Amino acid sequence: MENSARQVAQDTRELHLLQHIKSDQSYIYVFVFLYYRDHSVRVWKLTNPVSISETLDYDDLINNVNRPAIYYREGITGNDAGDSIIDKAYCEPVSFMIVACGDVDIQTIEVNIQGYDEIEGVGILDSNVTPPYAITATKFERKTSGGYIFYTYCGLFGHGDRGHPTMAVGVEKKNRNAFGRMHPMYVAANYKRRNFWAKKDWWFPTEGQMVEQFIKQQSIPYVTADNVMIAPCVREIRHHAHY
Amino acid sequence: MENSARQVAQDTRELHLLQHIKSDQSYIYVFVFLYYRDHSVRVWKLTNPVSISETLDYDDLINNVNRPAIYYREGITGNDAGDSIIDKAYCEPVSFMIVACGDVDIQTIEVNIQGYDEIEGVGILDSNVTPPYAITATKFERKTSGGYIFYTYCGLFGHGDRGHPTMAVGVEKKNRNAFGRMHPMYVAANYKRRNFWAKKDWWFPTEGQMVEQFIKQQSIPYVTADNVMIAPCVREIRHHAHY
Amino acid sequence: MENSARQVAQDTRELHLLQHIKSDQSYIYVFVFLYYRDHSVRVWKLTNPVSISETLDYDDLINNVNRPAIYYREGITGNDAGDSIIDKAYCEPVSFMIVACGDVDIQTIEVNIQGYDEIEGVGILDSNVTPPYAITATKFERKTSGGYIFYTYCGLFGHGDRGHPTMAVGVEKKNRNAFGRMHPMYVAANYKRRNFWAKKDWWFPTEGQMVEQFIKQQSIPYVTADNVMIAPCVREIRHHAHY
Ligand SMILES: Nc1nc2c(ncn2[C@@H]2O[C@H](COP(=O)(O)OP(=O)(O)OP(=O)(O)O)[C@@H](O)[C@H]2O)c(=O)[nH]1
Ligand SMILES: Nc1nc2c(ncn2[C@@H]2O[C@H](COP(=O)(O)OP(=O)(O)OP(=O)(O)O)[C@@H](O)[C@H]2O)c(=O)[nH]1
Ligand SMILES: Nc1nc2c(ncn2[C@@H]2O[C@H](COP(=O)(O)OP(=O)(O)OP(=O)(O)O)[C@@H](O)[C@H]2O)c(=O)[nH]1
Ligand SMILES: [Mg+2]
Ligand SMILES: [Mg+2]
Ligand SMILES: [Mg+2]
Repeated sequence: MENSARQVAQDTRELHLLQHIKSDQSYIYVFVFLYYRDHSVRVWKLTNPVSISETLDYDDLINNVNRPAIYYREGITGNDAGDSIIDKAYCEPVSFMIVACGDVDIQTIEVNIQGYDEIEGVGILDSNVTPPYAITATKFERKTSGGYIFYTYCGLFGHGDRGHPTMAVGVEKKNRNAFGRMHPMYVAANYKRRNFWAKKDWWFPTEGQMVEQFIKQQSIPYVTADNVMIAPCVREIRHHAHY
Repeated sequence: MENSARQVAQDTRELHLLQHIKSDQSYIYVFVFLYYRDHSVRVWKLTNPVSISETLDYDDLINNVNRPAIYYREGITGNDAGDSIIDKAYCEPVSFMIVACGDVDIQTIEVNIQGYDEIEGVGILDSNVTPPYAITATKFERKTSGGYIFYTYCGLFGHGDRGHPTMAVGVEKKNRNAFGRMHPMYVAANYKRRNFWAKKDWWFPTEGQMVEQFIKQQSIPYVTADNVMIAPCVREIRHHAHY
Repeated sequence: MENSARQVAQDTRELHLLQHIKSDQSYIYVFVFLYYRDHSVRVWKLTNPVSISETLDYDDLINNVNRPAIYYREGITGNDAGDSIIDKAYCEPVSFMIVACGDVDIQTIEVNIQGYDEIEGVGILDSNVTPPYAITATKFERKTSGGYIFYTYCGLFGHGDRGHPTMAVGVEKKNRNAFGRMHPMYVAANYKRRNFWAKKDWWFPTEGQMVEQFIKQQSIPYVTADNVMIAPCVREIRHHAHY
């Protein structure tokens, strides 16, 4: 029964699943999960065939389901410039998790969290494009699920400037060989796909409900707050030893 | 009178119009028309000097003139996860037409319509960047108006997953020769123009009113519901036979 | 005291500030200031490590703090197609200033202001990608503040088509040598940063308040309405004569 052609069709499907990761036919993904004090989750999907580059602005990072604005916004724009009796908005996120999956090269990831104005450092002419805390690759945890590999990074936004967050996120698809996905003979085909797809969001009342209704349904790699991995698992198939 | 310099000035204008298509000085365009049950039309202009790449998200595809939301949105996010007494929103589009015009290379077009979550296939790790139905080039109809050529593709969204649509659209400007518009000596000049222009929309109470007030006024190639071509026409001018 | 190591640490900081402009580690910026009849200012930050490309649509250019819409919008979409008793919205901007700063190559800037439909010229097939008024480089004023250089361009929107404005803005970082920032060995690293950062806006009740709470606080080069330069100043340091 193990060598039945029907089983080999199943083997084909599973070899396809693992090889599809490395193939040019798959997308890379970064999912940004935002956890609020009401226990709800806002989720952003960032995705591209070869290159993810996105800003999540303040309005993308606050809870837009359990929600004049300028009175508060002016106070997070300039020091002591507010006219609000509310010091910190309830709907600012408590914590985040970044899940990088598909064929990401984690060594190329950047997660650059700033305050409301997006300006690193003391003034715009002194801002660095890559502050040290944006070089997050080595702080991701490498998770495995069978032959699948994904990466997680989680943290707290806090009660300071980054409690009114903006975030720039970018990552490249891993290229294990030398022909660049932006080499002149390829560039125009990938440039045509620079916005496949624009950032997309959803909201869920709790993490447990999101796991059942979205994480499992879309087979998105994930780790819950209690540190349980929720991910599809494709066991490795190979006819010969691997180094 | 036919060889009067004034007539030759007119000839210059019309030769200019046809040659401007192929020139680097013109834009390419994809117009996405969305037709609603109330007979109104929402229109997106997608445009670039050399490379169009855009996502139209759900909120871009529903009727935003003849209009809590999460009760419904949750039900199109996950299976059986809704809390809405409304099964299908009235403002979801009935049908679409894609008009590709200017110097598009129709062979490079992709029109990838997904459901609300934008995720092709059974799970994110198995999604294909190019599902077969996105390779729409050969399904466009080639329309001519004098020396102008444009392409149309129309269809129905339906009452299933794509009745809650998202769409990725991309196309390149035709290059009849070998120097790429993203070749190293050109790339930075076109990259600077990657967002010339961001997607732009309008709305019109009926197709007939849109034809008079917008299609004709902007000289946009178009085909009405009764299959009438509305397009400028520049008759070909040449001093010698053409193969 | 002038050669104390503490003073040399200060010299290092100031040499760093000037050299950081030319370094790949800094961003380029275009700030778009929009001045309304109520004396308030809406401000857009456009920024990238190497290449700025942005559209500011109509809704980005009107005053969104001191604020059915289609009755008016239809009248700026098509000629005589409106159904509004209001001929011109109060919240359309009176004037603009463009500040280009950081290591911009001003020779690569374009500021292309159109009316509401974004369509240059008489029809879409005749639109030019670069109308003459978009080639604004030589109309910028070159301002200096010590070793810092920045560029300003200001003007009026008016009471015609451009009184309902849209704008495309793009500029490249100056490259004083031959290795392109989009050369094949660099392109993928900068493409990953194409949306670092998406356009970001703020609003301020008056120019004077914005100067104290934002221009000074972020050390953004600026010129007030009375023609006063507000900018950080780093005096030049060099051990030898300069041509
Ligand atoms: N968690 C919390 N902090 C509050 C509350 N009310 C006031 N605060 C204070 O506001 C402070 C904001 O400044 P920080 O000390 O930087 O707080 P933080 O970002 O959590 O701390 P760091 O880890 O040092 O960055 C917090 O430390 C709290 O002490 C509250 O209701 N909850
Ligand atoms: N057109 C229409 N369909 C309705 C209505 N109410 C319920 N439905 C049903 O809802 C169904 C949704 O599933 P499908 O069978 O996939 O409909 P569809 O997308 O138009 O059909 P396909 O062409 O096969 O994709 C439709 O087929 C209708 O039978 C209605 O008011 N109008
Ligand atoms: N400034 C101003 N103009 C008004 C007002 N009411 C009507 N208008 C007129 O509306 C006209 C709009 O057309 P234009 O002549 O092109 O005005 P403009 O854009 O300022 O002038 P140009 O510099 O020639 O482009 C203005 O010239 C005014 O004469 C008003 O309250 N204020
Ligand atoms: Mg903190
Ligand atoms: Mg259907
Ligand atoms: Mg005018």
